[PDB]
Amino acid sequence: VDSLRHSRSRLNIYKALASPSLIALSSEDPFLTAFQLSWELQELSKVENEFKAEYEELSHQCKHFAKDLLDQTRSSRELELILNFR
Amino acid sequence: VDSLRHSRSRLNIYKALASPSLIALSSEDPFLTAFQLSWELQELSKVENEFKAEYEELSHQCKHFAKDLLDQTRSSRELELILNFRNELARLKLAIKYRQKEFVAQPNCQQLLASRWYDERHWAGKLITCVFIGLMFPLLSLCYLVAPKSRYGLFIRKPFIKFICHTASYLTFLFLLLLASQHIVSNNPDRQGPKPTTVEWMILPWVLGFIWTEIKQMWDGGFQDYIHDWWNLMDFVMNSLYLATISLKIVAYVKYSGCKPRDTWEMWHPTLVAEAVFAIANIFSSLRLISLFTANSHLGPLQISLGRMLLDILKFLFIYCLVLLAFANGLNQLYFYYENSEGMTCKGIRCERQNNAFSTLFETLQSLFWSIFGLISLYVTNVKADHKFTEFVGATMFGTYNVISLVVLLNMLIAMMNNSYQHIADHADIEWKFARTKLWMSYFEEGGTLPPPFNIAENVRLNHQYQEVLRNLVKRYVAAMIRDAKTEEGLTE
Amino acid sequence: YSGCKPRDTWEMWHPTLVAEAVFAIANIFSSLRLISLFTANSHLGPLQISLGRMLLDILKFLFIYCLVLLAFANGLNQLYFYYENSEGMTCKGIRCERQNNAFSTLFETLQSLFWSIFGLISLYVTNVKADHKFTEFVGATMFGTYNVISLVVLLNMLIAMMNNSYQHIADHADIEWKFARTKLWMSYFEEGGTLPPPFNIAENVRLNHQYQEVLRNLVKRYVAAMIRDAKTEEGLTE
Ligand SMILES: CCCCCC(=O)OC[C@H](COP(=O)(O)O)OC(=O)CCCCC
Ligand SMILES: CCCCCC(=O)OC[C@H](COP(=O)(O)O)OC(=O)CCCCC
Ligand SMILES: O=C1CN(c2cn[nH]c(=O)c2Cl)CCN1CC1CCC(F)(F)CC1
Ligand SMILES: O=C1CN(c2cn[nH]c(=O)c2Cl)CCN1CC1CCC(F)(F)CC1
Ligand SMILES: [Ca+2]
Repeated sequence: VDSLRHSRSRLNIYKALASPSLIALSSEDPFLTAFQLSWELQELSKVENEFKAEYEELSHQCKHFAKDLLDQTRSSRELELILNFR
Repeated sequence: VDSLRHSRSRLNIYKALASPSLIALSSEDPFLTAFQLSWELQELSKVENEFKAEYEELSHQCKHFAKDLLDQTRSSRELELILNFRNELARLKLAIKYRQKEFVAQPNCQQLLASRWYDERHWAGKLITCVFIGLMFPLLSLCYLVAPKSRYGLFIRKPFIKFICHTASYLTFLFLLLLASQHIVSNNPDRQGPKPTTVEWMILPWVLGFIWTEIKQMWDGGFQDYIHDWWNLMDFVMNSLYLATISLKIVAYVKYSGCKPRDTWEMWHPTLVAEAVFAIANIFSSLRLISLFTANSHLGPLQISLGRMLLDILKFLFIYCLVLLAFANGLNQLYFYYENSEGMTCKGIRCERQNNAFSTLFETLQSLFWSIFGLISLYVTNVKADHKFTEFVGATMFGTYNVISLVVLLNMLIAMMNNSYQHIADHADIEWKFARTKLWMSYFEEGGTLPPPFNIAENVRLNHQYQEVLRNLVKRYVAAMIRDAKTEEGLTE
Repeated sequence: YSGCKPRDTWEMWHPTLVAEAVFAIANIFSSLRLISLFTANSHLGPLQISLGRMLLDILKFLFIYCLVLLAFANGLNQLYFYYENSEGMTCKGIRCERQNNAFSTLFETLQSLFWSIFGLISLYVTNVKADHKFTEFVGATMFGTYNVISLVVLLNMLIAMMNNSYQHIADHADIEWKFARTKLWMSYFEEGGTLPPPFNIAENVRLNHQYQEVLRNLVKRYVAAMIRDAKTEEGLTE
């Protein structure tokens, strides 16, 4: 009954979820909740084809957040534990 | 009495008028007073050709102001009221008329257009559903034209279906055209102007329908706003050929009729020119498929970008033609004394054994043109006698022409288009969307509603609410950009 | 079938012939898969990938060119098909020592138009036994127009397209090459293949316990070190 409002609300919510601060505060596994959001946004940027640029950019920032979160390690065994966990 | 002062005063006044703040304060309809100023400045930048850059920039800022003023809406019905105010979407048609590009490539407006277009998946489903309609369009069009009721009559009336039907009709046209040249339906060549064949009958309705559609369109336009689109020019020149073919074929029908061999016909026999003209018409008719691909999403932008690089090539073929003329005029002088033609079976370059190429001016032009693609063998520049000096100077000129026109001039064409592609590609989608929107709006009315084969107070209250909408938009804009974005600029001394 | 019959006197579609042809095409594809081996090198990898990326920038183009080719072939067939000569010639077509009868059939016309790109079609094709020296000119005109369009105006635009796209792609070259190489490596780390094709025929509560500590340390370091420390490095404003 309201296309514009619904679309904009969806975009606002998704931009709210994909912010490094909020992820770091309230989340269990940062790495997963980053991957999931990246994939969901990337695929969703196809069914909606007017706000494509925003969704692509959001996926990209999720990618870079995940990388930088990985980077902050200072121990080999730390890294191996992170990469092995299932 | 004072050119400098007058020109500068004009420029100052026009820059004063085209400022978002002043427009927002003292104006009745922001949207109009933006369009009008944009058009006036754009056209005025042509008669005055010293301050061109300023006028172009001013037109651009007017365009962007109009777009941003549109953007500040937060209600679907708000948007529809804005676009409808003046039988439907009149203001958007006005924007299309005023070449206002950025205003139309707005995501909200695009969603509105898409929703009114599809009117209710994946590529396999879309493929099967798409191909399905073509295998049944004729009876569907029949159902509309005989029983315009809500059983099948509305189904065609939906735009997307109308577009599918017209595409299917055009594909049928090309199929019949391509089938025209089959020896199964080409009973015999040796006949002066025989009666039209079966395929020659089935073509005629499509020609008539296309002619009528172009007549309607030119009646609407009248050589104004109609000729500008190069596709319409192509349609005109492409229709004229078919008309001439019909007339001349009738002439041949009534003058000559016999079973005389094809070989022993004199030049300018009407049937021959009829066939040639028909073939050229076939080429132009088939070549108009490219215009169908603006409706795709992967090819559209690319097609437009190829479209833009033609003033970057036509301004070049001219120089090349000039060089070609100079060199042909040269090489004719050296040779024309050696016109051999001593009982040869053929003559010219268009023969198995090339001979006598550099004899006439026309022949020399032909040789020079074909030399580009390396289809001219070298032993042309040779004479029956042994004057082994002119044979060398001729070869020297020929080589110089080849160097100039294939290593020094063409590479510069490449290095020109290459640089222009970055100037253009930056503005690709903003323009592709405008083209696609024009294509769509061509269908939204009850005007054509038929494939060419089967072609033969009231507003005081509106003003009352519209003004409130305008007040809200201008308030939001003034508060949200010209104030809020000012407090984001870098410091200074 | 089994006999000692001469190779020359075999009818078309003899099974051995199509067998040889299919085997040869299979040989081409089999040999062509070496390029995929070079992602494991360091000097060629990135280059191979970058060539890999420019295929949606060419396939979206061969389509347009094919459309133009179809239009022009459909044109040139109309003009000529009345002159199908075939009066006892030893061969026929363009694939012969003396080219003849090129613009007769639709398929033949398509062949001629395709080969014309590389300049392997001699000019005297557009000529007929009779002396109708008007159609012989219009045919040459169409042929020349096709050559101009498809070799001076359309191909250069392919060049100027890929050229611009290379800078869009090359910026992201190693970040992608490394991913491809890593996938190639991970294809081998398991005890799955372990043989060349010729010779082919509580437990986790403690882990969660330590993993959570690692996560806490990482997130603490990140929050302190970037979203705080890098905020105090931005330029001034009004
Ligand atoms: C690149 C020069 C090589 C010299 C070869 C040579 O001596 O032959 C003369 C050539 C032509 O070759 P011939 O006529 O066969 O002698 O003249 C040029 O094309 C000059 C190009 C002029 C370009 C501006
Ligand atoms: C560059 C024009 C030189 C003129 C040469 C000439 O008169 O010959 C006609 C040429 C073809 O040469 P002939 O058929 O041999 O006459 O027509 C074109 O190719 C036009 C290209 C059309 C390009 C859009
Ligand atoms: O463009 C013309 C011009 N016409 C003429 C007129 N005279 N001669 C012609 O060869 C042609 Cl094509 C009528 C047919 N279309 C195609 C339209 C419907 C199908 C499409 F959406 F793909 C592109 C627009
Ligand atoms: O890629 C194929 C697919 N195969 C088939 C299957 N069927 N037909 C074929 O021609 C081929 Cl090559 C099996 C062989 N490899 C090569 C692999 C090992 C060697 C390499 F690391 F270089 C690249 C990967
Ligand atoms: Ca038209």
